[PDB]
Amino acid sequence: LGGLERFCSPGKGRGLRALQPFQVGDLLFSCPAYAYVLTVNERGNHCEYCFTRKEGLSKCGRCKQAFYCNVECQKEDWPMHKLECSPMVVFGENWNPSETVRLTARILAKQKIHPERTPSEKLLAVKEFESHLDKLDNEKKDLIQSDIAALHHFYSKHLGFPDNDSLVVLFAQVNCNGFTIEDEELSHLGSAIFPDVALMNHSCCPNVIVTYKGTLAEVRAVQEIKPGEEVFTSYIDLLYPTEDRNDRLRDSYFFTCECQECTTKDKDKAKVEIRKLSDPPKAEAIRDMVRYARNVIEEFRRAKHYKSPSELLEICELSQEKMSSVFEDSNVYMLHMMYQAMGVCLYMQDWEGALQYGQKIIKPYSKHYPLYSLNVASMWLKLGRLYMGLEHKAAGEKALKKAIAIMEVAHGKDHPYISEIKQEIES
Ligand SMILES: C[S@@+](CC[C@H](N)C(=O)[O-])C[C@H]1O[C@@H](n2cnc3c(N)ncnc32)[C@H](O)[C@@H]1O
Ligand SMILES: [Zn+2]
Ligand SMILES: [Zn+2]
Ligand SMILES: [Zn+2]
Repeated sequence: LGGLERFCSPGKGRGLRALQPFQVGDLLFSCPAYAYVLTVNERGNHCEYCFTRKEGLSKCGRCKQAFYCNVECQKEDWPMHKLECSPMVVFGENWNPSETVRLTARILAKQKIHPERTPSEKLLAVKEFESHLDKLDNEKKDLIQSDIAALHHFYSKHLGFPDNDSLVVLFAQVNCNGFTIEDEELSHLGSAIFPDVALMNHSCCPNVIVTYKGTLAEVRAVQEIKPGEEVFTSYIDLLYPTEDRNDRLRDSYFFTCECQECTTKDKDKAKVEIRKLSDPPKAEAIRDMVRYARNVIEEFRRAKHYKSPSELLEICELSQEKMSSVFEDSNVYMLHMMYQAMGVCLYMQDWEGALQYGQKIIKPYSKHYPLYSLNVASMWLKLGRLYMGLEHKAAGEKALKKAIAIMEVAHGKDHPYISEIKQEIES
């Protein structure tokens, strides 16, 4: 990592700082996955090995639950895939390790195959990851123990297990340092370890964005970075108010952020936009609605697992209409529910409903999110793809170009996603 260095960032543990200028769109560095796993729901849609999306992926003939571009990808994936190939046959319907277990199994396999420092650990090694072991409550430890039991239960034929203490440290490290890989529409693809990328601290006004080229992580400047400046990503969805962001940061990462966004709260008021109405909603009425909104968000998070698509849409409508007594359409809590509703429409292949939702989401998104934001870019892309399918060519092309302009900065001009999107314009 030539023009960067590891340092002690006061109050933030270890960090990464620049030793040379980076301009907007510059590639700071890339980092090959140390370990990674394609999410179960994407099997048969993306190659397990390289994450390429393709119809007609070649199926593993033993387990019938792993798919590849070709024999090369299948062969290359085998050292990792063998941890699950036979167990999936043996266990059948009962094979259900969490994705965290699946990834941690591959970390252990990699440590056996390649004990020495890898090219993904030039500045920070997996073994050096922060765990926050001393901060875990009974709830978190109970979860880690359940994962350790699943790891032993499902992987015992192919993996050597370290002792319980070591596995607790490892799973905690995975929690603190683990990445999720998303596609160009920000759909969940899988989980990965990128040790050098894990070195970067958080800010709610980040100067870099991490994107993915298959299983390769790339890090590009979204603000000008000068020598001596610390390099920050955002660990979280930047849509939400300062309190909401920090509750998540404390809960998952055990810190409170003190960036300019969290210090000033300059953007909080517009995020929680209140209807004028001439006779304004009172302070405690506004307090109560924010509390209810944050509760329905959680209520919905778990509601997905049971309820039907029509049922989920119903509760989006109901909460939307309840909040609209006080909240503007641009209100972040209203945006959240609208965004969930859009996802339900897309699954239902109700393209027109999806589109009507996207159109009400996009302008507020552009306001609340930073200048270059993958959340904004992916919304433009979904919009453009929806317009194109409805044969709204002009509107489609416009929205796709909006996506490209952001993506050229975050993903690089030469990124395969940009070529693909340009081909959707030429077709
Ligand atoms: C992915 S690690 C980042 C590298 C880490 N600081 C280290 O020394 O290994 C995530 C952890 O870094 C720390 N951290 C990251 N950003 C921070 C910030 N802005 N303020 C305080 N601590 C931060 C927290 O302890 C968090 O759990
Ligand atoms: Zn492949
Ligand atoms: Zn198999
Ligand atoms: Zn912040």
